Amino acid sequence: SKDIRDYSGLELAFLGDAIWELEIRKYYLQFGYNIPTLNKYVKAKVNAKYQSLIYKKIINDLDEEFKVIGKRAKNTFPRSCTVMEYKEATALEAIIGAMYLLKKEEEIKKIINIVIKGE
Amino acid sequence: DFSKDIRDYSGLELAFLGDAIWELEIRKYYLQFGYNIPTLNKYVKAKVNAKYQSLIYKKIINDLDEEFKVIGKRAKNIKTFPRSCTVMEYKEATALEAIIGAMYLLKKEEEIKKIINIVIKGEL
Ligand SMILES: [Mg+2]
Ligand SMILES: [Mg+2]
Repeated sequence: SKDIRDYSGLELAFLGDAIWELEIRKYYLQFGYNIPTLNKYVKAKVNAKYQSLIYKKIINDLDEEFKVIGKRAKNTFPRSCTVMEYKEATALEAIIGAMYLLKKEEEIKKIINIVIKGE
Repeated sequence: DFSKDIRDYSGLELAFLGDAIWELEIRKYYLQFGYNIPTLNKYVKAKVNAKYQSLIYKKIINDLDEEFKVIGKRAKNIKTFPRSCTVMEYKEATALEAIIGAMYLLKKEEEIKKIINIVIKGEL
């Protein structure tokens, strides 16, 4: 059940996407925003275009193992973003998914905190 | 820090959080078999829809602590005719995601695992 042992890029991203959504939802679900606004704020941080900047914002610092995960992760034209952004976005979800599995659930809080200190 | 589940939390807010919590757990369990995306997604959607969560709710509701039974109930009682299910099922689907959402906020993540265990136990 090791990291890259049985988990592929997409499989890691699949898990990371769900993790990311949960965190973004937990954070905005505390300001008493109404359903319509609550969705707008979350949707602005759950999209790939934004997910990309979060990556380019931490990739150069994350642990080696995670740097490799993201790397291969950047390998059907995207609807609302650059092919380059959709890949990094996957790289981000793939990395998150990995940290979670490795119980390294602290490098995540450090990535989430960077998302909150911006909006 | 947040507030109490009743301090200022609507059943719709919990169900919102609960929904994300439910997906995560479901993808986790299925992401360990080695299925391919199409297949993986197929198994996930199967236990992530309103009809299924509804079976869950109706199978646990009577055994949940008082505090949860309340949340579940107020959450049930939409002016939005559901598509794949009925009004009652959709409501119980929200009530279920409301309870799951609540347990989490109350650090009762161990109570969530017990419900998730009845999701895959009835799957094998
Ligand atoms: Mg995603
Ligand atoms: Mg749902």
